[PDB]
Amino acid sequence: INTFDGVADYLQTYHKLPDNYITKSEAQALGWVASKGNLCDVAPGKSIGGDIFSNREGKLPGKSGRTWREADINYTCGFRNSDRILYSSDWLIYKTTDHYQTFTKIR
Repeated sequence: INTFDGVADYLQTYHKLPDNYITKSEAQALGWVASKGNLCDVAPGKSIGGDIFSNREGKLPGKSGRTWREADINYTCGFRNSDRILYSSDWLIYKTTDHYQTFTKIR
């Protein structure tokens, strides 16, 4: 489960990310070196997902008590790509395919 549609349904259907996701910190603990693009060598079949996404720029809709999280989409080993899914604690789902510059609602 690593497609935009897959993960969105999943997030709304189950209220968590699918088993293939791990956080950055979690990843570093297993030997992931961002500079080497080695996530698949140290954690086969996993993607970075679940971290808190600051929304400093105020690009995504704010609401007191609403927390945003991100997850990588379409990852297939090597260096991470520019696709991400963004989901709020009240299950609003946005997408970015340009490294968090622009967002469009998907759920």
